[PDB]
Amino acid sequence: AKNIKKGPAPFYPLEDGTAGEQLHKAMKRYALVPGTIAFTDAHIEVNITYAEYFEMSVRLAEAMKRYGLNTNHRIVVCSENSLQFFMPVLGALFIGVAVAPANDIYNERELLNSMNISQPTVVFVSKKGLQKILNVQKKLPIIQKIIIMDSKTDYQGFQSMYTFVTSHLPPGFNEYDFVPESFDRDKTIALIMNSSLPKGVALPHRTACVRFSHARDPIFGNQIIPDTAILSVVPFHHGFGMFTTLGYLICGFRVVLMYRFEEELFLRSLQDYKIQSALLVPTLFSFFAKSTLIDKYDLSNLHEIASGGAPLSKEVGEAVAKRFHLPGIRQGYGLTETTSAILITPEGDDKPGAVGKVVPFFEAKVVDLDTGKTLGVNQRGELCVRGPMIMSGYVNNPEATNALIDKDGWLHSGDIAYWDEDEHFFIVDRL
Ligand SMILES: Nc1ncnc2c1ncn2[C@@H]1O[C@H](COP(=O)(O)OC(=O)[C@H]2CSC(c3nc4ccc(N5CCCCCC5)cc4s3)=N2)[C@@H](O)[C@H]1O
Repeated sequence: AKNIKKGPAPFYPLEDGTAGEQLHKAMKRYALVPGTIAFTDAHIEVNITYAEYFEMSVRLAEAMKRYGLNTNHRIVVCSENSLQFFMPVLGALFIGVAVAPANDIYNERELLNSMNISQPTVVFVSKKGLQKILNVQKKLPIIQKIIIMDSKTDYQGFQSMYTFVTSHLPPGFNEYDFVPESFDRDKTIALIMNSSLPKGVALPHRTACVRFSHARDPIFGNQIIPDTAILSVVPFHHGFGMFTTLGYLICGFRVVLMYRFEEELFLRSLQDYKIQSALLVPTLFSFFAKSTLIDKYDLSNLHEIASGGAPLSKEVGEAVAKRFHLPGIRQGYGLTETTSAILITPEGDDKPGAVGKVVPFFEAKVVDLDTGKTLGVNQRGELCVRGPMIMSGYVNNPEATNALIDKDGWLHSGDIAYWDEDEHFFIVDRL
């Protein structure tokens, strides 16, 4: 067991209750401080506060409950990153309805394939995705109700979130008396995510509650510090964006988003919103390695730049760190089947080329590619991980599940890795 790498102790113990209960508890607390910003849209410059966000999510929860949705139902949220995206997401977590994020700009075909797995009864969609959802509905009439996200009034005959809510709230509904549903966090699916044809990945509420431990951890996440703002350019419909944003909400952070990358807008949003931490996909890292405009901006509040979800070379990492006058790069590794990152750069413990260390509650090992036997330091082999954020299985695909997770609960990542003397993990790119 000398060669099984173990995750440290979480700074805070893992709270009880569902992921909806934990999100509801914390967002209510932030709702009660007027003017606490939850999301800022850098394109349209509008802020929405925790009070606005909490109340509309609670209203959506109760409206979905009075409509008839329960743990036997799934919704789809199909929308690019927006101020509205997490309203139906939170509302459905509050009542144990599973949420299937759909890749907003997917062509009709991949939308159909994602949604054929997830079998949603109600679809929330932004205006520019409506016609595709309509076409998917022709082939999957289990879709019985379509709700427009970025409207206040009805749009093209369909209810908005706001008119849908007032259609089903009881008289005298009180947003601050509402109690989120209580249920078995291990068996109630919180999210159905699309795999890297893609499979549906069922994630129980428990895996998000573990993520929330990491999110608030001073070592493996962000210190809950007032007036902390994040600038994230990560799609909400994949696991990297989904569970960093849910964690930032748990921490009461200001989540500044852009859904169309622009060099000047991004750098000016870093400066004007006094971003402390910036969240990029690795191909935008490759971009800012080439940028020669960073020195024009006041990035003194910038404490970290973070990457995940795809290979990042050590050289690109160091090049970006230099461009932004930072000691290094914060990084994380995970799979959709893993909920979120299970290898994370601890704060200030950064090492170039490394993806980080095993997170609290998890264990990781490297196994020989021919045998399966546990290798020691620096030996290269397959990365295997085990912990409470592993998915419960692929949706209606038990064989693909078992190919990936053996009877003892190790997940075979299909990646080549090694850990070093200080226990940092490196992912070896096959080519
Ligand atoms: N870091 C890294 N290097 C190289 N290859 C990597 C990689 N991460 C993933 N991969 C490759 O991607 C596939 C799996 O693809 P996927 O689409 O199934 O999913 C993901 O990559 C996705 C699931 S969640 C996730 C990450 N989640 C988080 C969460 C938090 C963080 N941070 C930021 C870092 C610093 C603060 C701590 C929190 C990061 C990430 S990433 N990615 C896999 O096979 C591998 O090949």
